[PDB]
Formats: sequence, structure tokens, C-alpha cells
Amino acid sequence: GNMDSKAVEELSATECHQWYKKFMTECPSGQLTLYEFKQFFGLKNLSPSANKYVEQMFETFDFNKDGYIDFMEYVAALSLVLKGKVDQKLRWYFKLYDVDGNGCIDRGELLNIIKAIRAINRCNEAMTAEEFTNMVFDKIDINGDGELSLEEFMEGVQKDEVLLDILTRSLDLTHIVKLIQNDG
Ligand SMILES: *C(=O)CCCCCCCCCCCCC
Ligand SMILES: [Ca+2]
Ligand SMILES: [Ca+2]
Ligand SMILES: [Ca+2]
Repeated sequence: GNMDSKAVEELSATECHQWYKKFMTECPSGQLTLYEFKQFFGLKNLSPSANKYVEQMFETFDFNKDGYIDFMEYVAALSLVLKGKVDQKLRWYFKLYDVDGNGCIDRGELLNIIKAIRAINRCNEAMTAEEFTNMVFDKIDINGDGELSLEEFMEGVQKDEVLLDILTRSLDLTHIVKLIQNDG
């Protein structure tokens, strides 16, 4: 919103408590609607594209899809966005991709979330979201059943530097802001 890359880096390393204390003090209801989310993070009056991205990001973190990001979804979201353990983030990204929570990531689920968080904008060269998705399965869906187990995910993404970056760093705070002020 209103800060440079160096500022975003410092925030990325800012303690959870600082983020939580500010949220709970400003949102006593323990919830944020999308509008309040924009106000809180200084994300309003963005271009149509950036605004759209902000909306889908909000929806992505709105785990129970009730239209609000509550105190639990807030810290879970920050656990992925802020600096943390790559080892721990692998499982949390998997859970995010597993839309229906059946313990497996199917082609459709991966495609939807990948588009939502614009992960392919991180790539480098021509790569459609549908193309990148089919590539992921072609490369890490070992038994070719159309589903990614946690095992296949962790194993495959850790053996491919490209998959690791695009699939588990798309929500880094610095990458999000860099993505925002770049759509308008
Ligand atoms: C512009 O520079 C805004 C700086 C603050 C970035 C806010 C982006 C927050 C998105 C991830 C956090 C989600 C917490 C539920
Ligand atoms: Ca919610
Ligand atoms: Ca699933
Ligand atoms: Ca499989």
C-alpha cells in the first residue's frame, strides 16, 4: 500500500504479537470484512487488477468462507505470509491447496488457488496457470491418479527449485506487496 520494499521486509520479520495486538485493538470484534482488511493494511483505492488480487487473497485466507477473516484465520494466514520455517510452511501450503480438505490436492483445486494468488506471475517466462498446473502433476503426481498426497507434494516440490518457489513463496509478504503495486 504505502511503503517501499525495505519497509515490507522489516514487517515480514515483525513478531506475530505486534500484528495481533494491532488487529485486536482495532477490530474488537475479532473479525475483518474485506473492506476493513483494506483499511487495516492500507490497501484501498488500488487499480482494478490489484484490487481484484486483494479480494481473492482475502477469500483465500477466509478459510471458512463466511466473509470475514477472524482471529484464528488471521494468525494462520500470517504464519504463511510472514518469515518462518520453510519446513513448516510446506504443510500449510498443502492444506491451502486442498480446497475440500479431503487430504489430497486435485488438478482443479491447484488450478483455482494458483490463479487466485497469481503464483504464475512469479515465474519468468510464458506459463499459463493451466499449463503450470498440468506440469506439476506431470512431474510430481508419481502414481498418476490425478491427486497429490502430502507426501508427493513435499517430496516433489523439494526436488524442484522452480516448483518450490512458485508453490510455496507466492504468499511471502514481500512477494504480495511487490505483486500489488505492479498491477496498476
Ligand atoms: C503496501 O505497501 C501495504 C503494506 C502491508 C501489506 C499488507 C498485505 C497483507 C496480506 C497478507 C497478510 C494477511 C493477514 C490475514
Ligand atoms: Ca472466515
Ligand atoms: Ca482435495
Ligand atoms: Ca498421486
